[PDB]
Amino acid sequence: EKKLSDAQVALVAAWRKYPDLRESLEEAASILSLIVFQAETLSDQANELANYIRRQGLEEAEGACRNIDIMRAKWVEVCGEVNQYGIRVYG
Amino acid sequence: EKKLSDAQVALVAAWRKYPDLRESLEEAASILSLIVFQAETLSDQANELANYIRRQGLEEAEGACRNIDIMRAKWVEVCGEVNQYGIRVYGDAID
Repeated sequence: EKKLSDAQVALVAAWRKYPDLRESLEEAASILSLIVFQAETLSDQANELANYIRRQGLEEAEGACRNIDIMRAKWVEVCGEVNQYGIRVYG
Repeated sequence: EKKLSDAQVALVAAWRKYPDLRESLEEAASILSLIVFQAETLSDQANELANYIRRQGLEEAEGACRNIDIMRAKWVEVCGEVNQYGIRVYGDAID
């Protein structure tokens, strides 16, 4: 039941309490954001490749395509999703 | 520039200095770790999709395979690569 937002809360809470931690934990926060962004870029790319494969009727890769769907749903549980207003929302 | 290990080390450094942060920041560290694990699991699946495409000779989607290679390379720049002994290694220490 752990979420991306939980980690983000903890990081800012930490250096607001202890300002000497600002430089290192804002950096960690930026690295976490970078990681999430890169992951979601590759995930979308994988999803679109999987969609293409399905449309081509290539049943040999059907297990793989199904795995991409399962993994994408699991990701949204932890990291939510960004809507059209640029807000990251959770279930 | 700055790597996954930098973030990892920063979390630990912080609660070693301020023990009262250990609960919140250990949790954060485990979330970071989970996110990296799920990303890398999906990445490996994406890589095998591309492998399948290329084995079939399906050139229509070759651009997607090149895209996946580029993104995996960029990921490894930041997050390194876990070797067969489960050690995450970076840069020229890979392969």
